[PDB]
Amino acid sequence: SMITKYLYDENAYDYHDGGYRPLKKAPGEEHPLNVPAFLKPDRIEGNEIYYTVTAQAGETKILPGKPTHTWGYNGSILGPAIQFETGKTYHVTLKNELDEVTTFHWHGLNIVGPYEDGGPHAPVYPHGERKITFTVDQPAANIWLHPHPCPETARQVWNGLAAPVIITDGHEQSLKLPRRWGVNDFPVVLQDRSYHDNQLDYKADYDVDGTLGDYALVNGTVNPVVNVTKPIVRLRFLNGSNRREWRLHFADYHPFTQIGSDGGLLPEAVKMDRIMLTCAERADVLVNFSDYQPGQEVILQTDDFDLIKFKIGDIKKENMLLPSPLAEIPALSVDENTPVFKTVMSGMDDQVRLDGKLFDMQRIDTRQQVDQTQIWEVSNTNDMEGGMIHPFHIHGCQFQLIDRNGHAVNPNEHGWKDTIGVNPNETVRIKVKFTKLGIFMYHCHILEHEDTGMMAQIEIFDPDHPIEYHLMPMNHK
Ligand SMILES: [Cl-]
Ligand SMILES: [Cu+2]
Ligand SMILES: [Cu+2]
Repeated sequence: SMITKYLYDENAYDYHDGGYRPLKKAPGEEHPLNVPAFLKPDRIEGNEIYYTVTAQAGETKILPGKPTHTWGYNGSILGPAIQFETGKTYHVTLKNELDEVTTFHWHGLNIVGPYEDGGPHAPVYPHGERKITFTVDQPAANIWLHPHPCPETARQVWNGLAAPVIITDGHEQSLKLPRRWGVNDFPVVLQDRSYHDNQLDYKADYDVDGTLGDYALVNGTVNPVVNVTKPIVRLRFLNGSNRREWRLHFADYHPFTQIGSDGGLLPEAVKMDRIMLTCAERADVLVNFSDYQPGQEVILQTDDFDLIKFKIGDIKKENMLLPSPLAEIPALSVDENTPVFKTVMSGMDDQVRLDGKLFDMQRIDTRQQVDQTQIWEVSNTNDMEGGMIHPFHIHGCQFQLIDRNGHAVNPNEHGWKDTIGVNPNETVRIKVKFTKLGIFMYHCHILEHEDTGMMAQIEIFDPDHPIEYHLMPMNHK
């Protein structure tokens, strides 16, 4: 009972779209996979860690010839790996060294909003700075940072801003996991881009239904290679693309083990020979290369396209061994006096809507009490023939899946999730408990759909501990 299918509906994959373009071989030689260094703290006082993160412009050598003008956090493209630990408090200085407004959103982080959350209510102006403070109150997980200024998010991510973020805790520490960063533990941020005289040009490539790129850009590198020197490797996959889905597998269908989802370690490790990710989903995977011989090249693909080359070195054979259960996920329970909240995604291209509306920065579409678990029922009304899979995301929480069209959820969806692909004609039920007060967004994570307005806000409140929010209209740009 290894999983041997992608877990979304094939009738609706990206490649059914009339504008779809498959990935092509990028020019130049093979390069070692870039692995970002961890961000060093500025100061440590008690359980209080100080970081600084700066959005900035630079030049990154990507393709043969001229370098590519890009944006990055603390560097020219992407960002450093940022480590958080459950129970610690962080003071993070957010500097904007670009010439337009950004925000710093910690996708997957349980943090109050709408200011610390770094969605569209939290502009950092050009040359400006904002400071946030927060305590991490969720288990170990792979999460990420990216910008969120409505309606410029898609372009900003295109231009290069995204960083991988790791939360660790004692449980994950207790496991015997590959942990030599850049040697047997890798971030794998999957993106796709097109270039024009080696440069980015979002406006040229824009599609309102989701912008696709011609080349595969992995951690900001084209034609990547990994030298395998220890056989058990952890790969922290993130779909960081604006729209493209990634259907990941080894060329020979060599099995691997999913150990984690968006919001953490899964309750049991899942053996599979392939996995599909929609926008913003994460899968934390172990691969054991021990059955290959030194000098072999093992190729990870998406669809039939060569994605990363693994060069097998002088490799002493080893075995994985994971406990069962892998982790304890506490079940949320709902009050059973509480109704089901229904939200409906509909349309494609510029006709996308969320409950028949487009986002309004001043409109609070829904409310829900802090610490109360509620069932949400998320629907996509696109046709089975011709529709698309919309990745649905909620800020400020991790949720659990109950069912997909009344049947069992996918086998890698029994833990904590924050982004969920919703297939055409499908109805998915989740359980959602908000643990922090504030205003949070929920939306499609196809960036162009988000920017069109396939997005809504929810106010999370404590009765007799109320607060009034002074939501502003969007600045006139
Ligand atoms: Cl390759
Ligand atoms: Cu988010
Ligand atoms: Cu969408």
